[PDB]
Amino acid sequence: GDNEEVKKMLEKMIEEIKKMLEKAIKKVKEMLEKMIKEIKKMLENGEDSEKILKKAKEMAEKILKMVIELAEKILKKAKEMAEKILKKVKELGVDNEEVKKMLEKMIEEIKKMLEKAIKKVKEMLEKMIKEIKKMLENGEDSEKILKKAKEMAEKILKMVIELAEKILKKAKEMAEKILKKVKELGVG
Repeated sequence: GDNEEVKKMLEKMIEEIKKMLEKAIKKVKEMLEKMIKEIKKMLENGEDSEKILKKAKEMAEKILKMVIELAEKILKKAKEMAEKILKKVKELGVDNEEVKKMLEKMIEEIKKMLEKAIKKVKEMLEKMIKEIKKMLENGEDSEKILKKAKEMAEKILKMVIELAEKILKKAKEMAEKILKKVKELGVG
């Protein structure tokens, strides 16, 4: 039936968000690893701070840009799927405002958390760079600097993971509410 179809559309939408979120985390991890690897190489060659920071700054900006792109695709794809669900639900009523508005909230929740992820990635990368600069200034050795860089990078990753999980949890709750309203459109 139509209710089961909508149920599965919602399941499919959230599964796709999940999959895209997993890929984003994987890409962010890999890029952070690369940044750290580059720092390690430079330290092993006794390079000066100025060279080390320039490269790190470049890497970080690249990470932020990719997080931005990835977030945009997630939101685009989510909106497309929500529109297809709204369209299916047109079979069940003329101008279904409550459903329409609930889908709108579902999308806005996703968006809000994605913007927060962008914001925290940006902020935290700035701080990682600042900390690197300070450690280079105060004569810390490679082991300490690398270890700290790894800790910082993992904190960024963990923040992205936490926000991804929140998105998924909220989207599922939402979907349950939406399905209930869709069911209420029907006779009995």
